[PDB]
Amino acid sequence: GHMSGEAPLTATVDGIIQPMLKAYRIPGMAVAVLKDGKAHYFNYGVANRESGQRVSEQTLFEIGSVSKTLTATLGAYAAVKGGFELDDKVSQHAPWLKGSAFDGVTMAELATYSAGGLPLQFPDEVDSNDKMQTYYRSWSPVYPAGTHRQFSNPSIGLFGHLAANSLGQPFEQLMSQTLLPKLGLHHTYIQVPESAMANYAYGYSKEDKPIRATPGVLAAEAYGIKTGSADLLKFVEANMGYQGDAALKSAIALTHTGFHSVGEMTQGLGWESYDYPVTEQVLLAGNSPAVSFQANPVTRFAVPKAMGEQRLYNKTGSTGGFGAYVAFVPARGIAIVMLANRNYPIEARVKAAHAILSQLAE
Ligand SMILES: *C(=O)[C@](NC(=O)Cc1cccs1)(OC)[C@@H]1N=C(C(=O)O)C(=C)CS1
Ligand code: NA
Ligand SMILES: [Zn+2]
Ligand SMILES: [Zn+2]
Ligand SMILES: [Zn+2]
Ligand SMILES: [Zn+2]
Ligand SMILES: [Zn+2]
Ligand SMILES: [Zn+2]
Repeated sequence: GHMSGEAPLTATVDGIIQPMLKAYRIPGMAVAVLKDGKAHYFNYGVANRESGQRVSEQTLFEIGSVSKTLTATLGAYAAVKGGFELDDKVSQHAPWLKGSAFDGVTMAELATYSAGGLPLQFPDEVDSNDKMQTYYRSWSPVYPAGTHRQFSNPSIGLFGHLAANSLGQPFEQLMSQTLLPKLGLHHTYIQVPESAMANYAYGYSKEDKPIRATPGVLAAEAYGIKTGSADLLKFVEANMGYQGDAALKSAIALTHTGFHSVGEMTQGLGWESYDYPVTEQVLLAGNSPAVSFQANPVTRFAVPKAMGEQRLYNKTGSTGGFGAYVAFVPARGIAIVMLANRNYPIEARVKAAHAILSQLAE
């Protein structure tokens, strides 16, 4: 429909989301959108299947790799505050990495998954800090630095860890005591406090059992965040146009810089972006396993470039029991957050988000 208003918007969102929840047996979903910069909220189903607690915009969901947009923002903030420069070698900020392959990898390459084939996940027995250091010290590059994109927890994890260390504070502390309060995200956590536990959904695994994320090496950096639709939309709004702390503004802007592309997707700090308008087929391809999660040679940029407001920025994320998607278009005043307590197919996330974004654009 080519008309706007509360009536067509609700017809579209309910019409897109309700069938999808049935098709994938999603217990609960929180959805929030921006249109002309104004927010609308839709909640469906249950946070906890046993208790029947209903999802609201306060329900906490694991957002998986969407956490990496906050990790990247924290890393950008530390760069703006002078802790490191993006072209710095990684071992300039980790004395224990001098004389390793990380003498030849930049902080930017580590943040953008282009260090040379760091894997999706740490090997299973890299499960302590000591083992982690040995792991990176001994790592042998699969590809030359800057040439290939391979999405990787170890890569963005180390970026966030070292960025925090450059300011002399642990990552979780910097996130919880500085980044989140300055962003005004008061119900967003890496470690959910006992007072907020009643709002934390359970995830429902592929075997249909309750599950939540567990501690792990660089888990905070790679997949640490639990949040609701209202807080996550607030973070989106800070990305649509932020006025305030100059340092935080600069940091957010730095997450909108493009470093290289794979096909029609441009990799920034945290956020991945597209042209806007963008077709459903392109958005699906950019988020498909072949592109998003396997090794690809990149189209290198001569210099990193501010991608600007006429872009669709996005990120997918998942954990064992949860499936999240966020997309926004700063110039157009439109965005979508979709948080669910099932890890359901990214293709379904993208098709639903595209359809809703097309109505928001009217
Ligand atoms: C981000 O969603 C992703 N996963 C996480 O951050 C959380 C985890 C899920 C399993 C172990 S940690 O970043 C690595 C996705 N994780 C996987 C994966 O299952 O290895 C993907 C293939 C998509 S990226
Ligand atoms: Na850390
Ligand atoms: Zn139209
Ligand atoms: Zn409304
Ligand atoms: Zn072990
Ligand atoms: Zn360290
Ligand atoms: Zn607070
Ligand atoms: Zn921007």
